[PDB]
This record gives sequence, C-alpha cells and structure tokens, in this order.
Amino acid sequence: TVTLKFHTFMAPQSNVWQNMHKVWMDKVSKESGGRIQFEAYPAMQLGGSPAQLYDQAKDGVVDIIWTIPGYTAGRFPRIEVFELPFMMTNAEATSRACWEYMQTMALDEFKDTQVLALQVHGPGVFHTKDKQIKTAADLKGLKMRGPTRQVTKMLGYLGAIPVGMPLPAIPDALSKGTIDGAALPWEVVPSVKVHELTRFHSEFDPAGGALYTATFVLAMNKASYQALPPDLRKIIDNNSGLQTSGWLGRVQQAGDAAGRQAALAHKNTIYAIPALEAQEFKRKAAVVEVAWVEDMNQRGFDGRQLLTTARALIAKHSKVAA
Repeated sequence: TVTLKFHTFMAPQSNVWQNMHKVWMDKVSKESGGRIQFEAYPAMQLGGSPAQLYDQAKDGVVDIIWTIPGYTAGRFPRIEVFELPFMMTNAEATSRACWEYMQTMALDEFKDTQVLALQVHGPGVFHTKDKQIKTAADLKGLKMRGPTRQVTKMLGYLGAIPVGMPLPAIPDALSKGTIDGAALPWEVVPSVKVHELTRFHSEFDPAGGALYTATFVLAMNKASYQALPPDLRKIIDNNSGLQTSGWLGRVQQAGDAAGRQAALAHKNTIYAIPALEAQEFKRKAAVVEVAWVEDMNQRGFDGRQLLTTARALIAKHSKVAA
C-alpha cells in the first residue's frame, strides 16, 4: 500500500476538482484494488502560492501536483507554443498534441519530474465588470488579467493593461478594483464566482478559432514514482500519457456549457465575437508568435521547428478527436 499526496490550487467545488482530479485519483485507486491511496489537498491547503506547486512535487513536499507551467515566469518556455494566439482547435485534440510535442520535441523541459499528463482548457473568454468587448478597441486601457506571460503579451498587443496572476487571486483583485476584467475559459468561472463579480462576457464564435488556451501539467515526484512497486507503477503509467492528456482536456472543455449557463442565469450579457471580427484580433495579435519564435531561438532552441511541429500535431490529433 502507498499513500500519495496530491496538491493543487482549485477549489473543491470546481469542475476540475470534481470531474478531473477526483475522477483520476479514484480510477487509479480502483484499478489498484485500493493499494494506491491519496491524501488530496485542494485550494492550496498545504501552503504556498500556485506558482510553487511544481517545485513542491519536484522537492517531494508532495507527490503529485496539477498546475499551469506559466504561473512560473519563463521557467517552461517551449510548452508556451500552445498558448499563442489562435492555436487550438478543441481541448481534447490540442491536449493530445501537447503531450506528443513535449515527449518528442522538449523532453528536457520537465525532466526534473515524472510528467503524467499535459493538457489545455477550452477557448478563452473575456469577463469584464463594465465594458462590453465587441471589438479589440474596446479593450484599450482596460486592466485585464491573464494567467501566463504569453496571454498577457497578447492582451498588451490588443491595447489592454495586462496583469498576470493565478486563478485564486482573481476575486480579491476584481473586488478591490486592481483589474477591470479577466481572461478565463467558461468552465472555471463559477468556481471563483466570477459570474457574480462581472457583468459582460465575450466569447469567440468557433468559426473564428480560439483566441487562447493555457497549458496544464500533472506532474509527479520522480523519487516517489521510481519507489513504487512495479505493479503499481504500471497502474500509474496506464493513467498517464496521450490518452489521459486528451481525456483531461475533453472534460475541462465539457464544463464550459455549465459556466456559460451560470452566467446566463445570473442575468449577464454574453456576446459572441463573429469570425470576421475575430480576424481583427488575429491581425493585432499576429506578432506574438513571431516574438515567441525569436525568443526560442535566443534560448538555443529551434523556434521555427517548434511552431511548425505544434501546428502539425494539432492538425493530426484533430483528425482523431474531431
């Protein structure tokens, strides 16, 4: 028997905790006949900032974490390709692409942990207190939250004043007024009561693509993983990799419907930006991927190859998960 400590920043009443984290741990426990048990901690209950989750797993403070790599500035530069403007098709396909990309192109980026899964969320949405966002000019001078440097870089090119912060910080920032709005997918909105703190929501019609998504890593302490009995390690392996990555993304995007409905029930205004206007967003944001390629080249990586591969892998896995 082995008890693994799991830590993350999600609230327990969230779509992620209830339908991804608890489900994954329970499947692992059940498939092991109860030999693998978890002491699970949501809502950063074991202390620290969300940016510190990855190092807690690496350092063996806990055994497994689920975090956004970009919560730790410039630590994980190559996975950021999936956060560039208008990259994602759907989360399941793009999550599968993320897994294969890191495994084949950038295996050393996470080599200090045992990566169990990699995934993205559904299409990003704008949530604002006062201003409806119909065109990019409506963002001018608004203080807008993003989760990672590539999303805040895009927001800056759209004319917003970008503010980086992790998910749990968003309510206190909305309430004290250090931000006017936030970029989030629909699925997470009710877990932070953002439909109660904002009045206007602008999504992108699917015909125009997805403005952005963020990447997530499910990472395990390497010592803890190597210390498992081979039979229990196999159970962990069976619940790691490509299929698990796609499944996590699929479930995260499947919660978007419920978030939109919570907004609608609260009598908020939802607008869908049509594909034609989406083209003005892509025009304004087009330099972000050019700058990322240049940053990768300066880091000694093959930035053009990484972006070329990422688009191809998204295309390929979208044939599987359409």
